[PDB]
Amino acid sequence: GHMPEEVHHGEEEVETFAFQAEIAQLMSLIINTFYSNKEIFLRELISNASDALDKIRYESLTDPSKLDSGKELKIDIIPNPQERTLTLVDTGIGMTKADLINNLGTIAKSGTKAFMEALQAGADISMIGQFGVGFYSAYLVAEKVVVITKHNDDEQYAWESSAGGSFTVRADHGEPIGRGTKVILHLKEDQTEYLEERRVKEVVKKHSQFIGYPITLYL
Ligand SMILES: CC(C)c1cc(C(=O)N2Cc3ccccc3C2)c(O)c(CO)c1O
Repeated sequence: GHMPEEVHHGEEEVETFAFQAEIAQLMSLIINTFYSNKEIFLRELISNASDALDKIRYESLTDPSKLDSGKELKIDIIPNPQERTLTLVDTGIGMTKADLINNLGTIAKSGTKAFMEALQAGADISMIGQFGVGFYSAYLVAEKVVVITKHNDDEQYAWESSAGGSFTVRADHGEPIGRGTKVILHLKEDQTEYLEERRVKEVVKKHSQFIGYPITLYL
């Protein structure tokens, strides 16, 4: 019948960080400018998943136990019309917390910087992947992006950013993906075409027709 009052927790559960300025500049650039072919975002995500799937499979031959979390190497695409989300799940190698904060918030600095310099000298947005930072093209279509990831050597973590100059990371006790990465795009009001059946088939067939892993569409 008492009333305790927990004045201190084990660890801070929600950490907030600022992107390196160059990453923020590119993100502000992406989320605001016009691009005629915004469908390429899905190509960049599928491209990242192929790489994550490749990396766990390379390690799969030297150590067969690294598929403890799942033996199927696949990509799943789930539009959710009533939540305005599109999610891509892969069972690739995933990311540790250290990698997640570092890769998305910090060491992307060089690629984003070189890419912006490239843009002013006449490159276009579709070259973003040749600068290793294709992930940020998600903001062509999303007002908010969430990344859930699970690496064999770490726990599951959730990353989030609405492109306001900062991102958050927290331990995700939500649904366990056993290994890999889940990207959740909260789409802008005008990009709801990517919640429809035909259009998503159209984009995968147009851009990722030669991926060496199965892509499954869930409606
Ligand atoms: C958020 C964005 C950067 C991203 C990361 C991963 C991901 O964990 N990896 C892991 C890994 C290991 C070696 C090369 C490439 C990669 C990608 C991923 O699988 C996807 C799939 O969409 C993503 O979008």
